[PDB]
Amino acid sequence: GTILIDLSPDDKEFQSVEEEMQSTVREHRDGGHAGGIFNRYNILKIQKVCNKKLWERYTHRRKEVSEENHNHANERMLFHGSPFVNAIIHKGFDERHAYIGGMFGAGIYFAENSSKSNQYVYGIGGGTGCPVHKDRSCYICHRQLLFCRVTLGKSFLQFSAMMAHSPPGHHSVTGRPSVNGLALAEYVIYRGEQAYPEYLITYQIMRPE
Ligand SMILES: CC(C)Oc1ccc(-c2nc3ccccc3c(=O)[nH]2)cc1
Ligand SMILES: [Zn+2]
Repeated sequence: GTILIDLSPDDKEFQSVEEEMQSTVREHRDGGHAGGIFNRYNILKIQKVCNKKLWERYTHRRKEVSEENHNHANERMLFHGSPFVNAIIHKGFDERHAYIGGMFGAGIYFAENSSKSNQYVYGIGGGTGCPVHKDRSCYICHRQLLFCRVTLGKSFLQFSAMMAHSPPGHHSVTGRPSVNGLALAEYVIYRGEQAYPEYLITYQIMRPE
């Protein structure tokens, strides 16, 4: 029951999502190995993901978390990159979309930095890059990221150089960077119902001039 609605580039909603995508690019400690070498994107399309059942699944869980946390869902908008983007938008997040080997355990991982999520669009470590050219830094092939509504609730703070259950008494984990002063936070949820894939963003990475 998913439909995708194209946003016009003239729409304020398109512009605000594009700005979050572009403004949260950073350099990565791998020199571009996983996600490619780029400072910005060419945004090709932004689509709203509409699914009544998945939205109601999300809001139901959000209310449960809010009620366990002094009426505070602690809702964020965060990026997610995955080879399973097309499954996620149709069936929702679940255990199959977890990063089993993630540093905060087997859960579903999200980033404040769009460029962090870009490292996972072709798999863990960028896999073998794009299917057409086998290039993790492909400037031709179209990539997709999700910009997701995520319920964190009470989040367990992990200081770090950067499914399972949430730590007891918590609804998520926050990976705070403790080495790279430019990195933004990363977050992990352990219930697929705590995220909704609100925007599907189609883009290319751009070769630096
Ligand atoms: C089958 C593999 C690719 O499952 C994964 C799917 C998504 C991710 C993923 N991990 C992240 C870790 C930190 C910050 C962001 C992400 C992310 O966007 N996706 C990891 C594994
Ligand atoms: Zn390619």
